[PDB]
Amino acid sequence: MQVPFSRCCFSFAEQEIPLRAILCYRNTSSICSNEGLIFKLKRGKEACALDTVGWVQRHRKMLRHCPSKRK
Amino acid sequence: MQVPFSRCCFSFAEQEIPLRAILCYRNTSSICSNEGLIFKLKRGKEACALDTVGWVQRHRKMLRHCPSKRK
Repeated sequence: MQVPFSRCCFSFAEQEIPLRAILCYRNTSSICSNEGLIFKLKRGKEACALDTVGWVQRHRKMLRHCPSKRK
Repeated sequence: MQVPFSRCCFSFAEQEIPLRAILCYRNTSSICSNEGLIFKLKRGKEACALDTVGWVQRHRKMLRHCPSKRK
């Protein structure tokens, strides 16, 4: 019965986000990939970041993938 | 510091979803609107549905907007 929505990043973070501010990262859905990465921030906040930009790549290596559930 | 990801529906529910199966709805992000509606189902499941289709409109009227948080 599920037709999940896609997670897309059409606008990206200009300023560097401190690594300590991020919990984990999610990839954008493949249909709208656009080289974006989602960083999950504290208290449920979020930031799209473009994965071709230097700092985003280095931050990605120092984080784990955001967990999901099935309940 | 936030650059939220967009919620987009590029694929939609063909078959009618029972109203009792849905918790609430959310709108797709305006940048990728495409006349889609998101229905939140049980155990965190989800369904994109096209708002020009009859049943989706009638289901929408009998539901409330999905709540969000800020913590």
